[PDB]
Amino acid sequence: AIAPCMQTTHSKMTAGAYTEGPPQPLSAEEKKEIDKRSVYVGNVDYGSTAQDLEAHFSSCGSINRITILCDKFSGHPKGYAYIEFAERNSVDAAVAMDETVFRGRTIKVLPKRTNMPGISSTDR
Amino acid sequence: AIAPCMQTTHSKMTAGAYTEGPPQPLSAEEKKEIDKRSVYVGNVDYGSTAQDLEAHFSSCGSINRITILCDKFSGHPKGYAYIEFAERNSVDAAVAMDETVFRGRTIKVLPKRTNMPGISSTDR
Repeated sequence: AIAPCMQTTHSKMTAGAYTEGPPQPLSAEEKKEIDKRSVYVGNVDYGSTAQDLEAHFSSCGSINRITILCDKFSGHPKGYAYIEFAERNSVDAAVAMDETVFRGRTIKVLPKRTNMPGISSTDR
Repeated sequence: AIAPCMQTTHSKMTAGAYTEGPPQPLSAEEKKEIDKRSVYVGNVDYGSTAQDLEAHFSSCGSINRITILCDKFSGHPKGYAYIEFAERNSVDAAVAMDETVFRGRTIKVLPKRTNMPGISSTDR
């Protein structure tokens, strides 16, 4: 049984642009692959920020990126998070928890929009 | 050259104003006003979380929404956050901290803005 007791904190990577902004260096296809293996995690409690939130999903695979949005438009900050995994295995394993119950509330997890809003084909 | 279709349109942002995920996106202008009051907080490390992060910005105004994205595909888990305030006063006060040091590292804060490509749901 391995348990992280402090340490392991190392985020000293800024790239150094001083104008980083919203993006990260990914090609259009890096972006497609990540959303294909991304999930939407909604109605998450404000208590489950990135560290706690990843832990639950990390059991289903390896996380590549995560985006968490909290709206106080509702007075109470609600959380929605998009978890983007490294593998397709992980997304499929995560979506299986779609209607699981977490912290007393039922959360919802489904892929970050892989649906057909009409015709969709990479090559036509 | 073979041109089956003459395509000339404008590049509209997808994340933020379009994809709110499964929920239906709130008003277009609610979205505009929030961007106009939004800041980009980058280089925030994985050690900070939403509560801690809000506290620093809450000192400079009232937060309406926040979006935090952490990338770990680079191996190192990094953080970027978009803080959306309720007042324009707050965004201006927050951007004044563009050069500052938080948790021992220099972060970068400047205004954030998304836009919509068009939102419609076809019934039948």
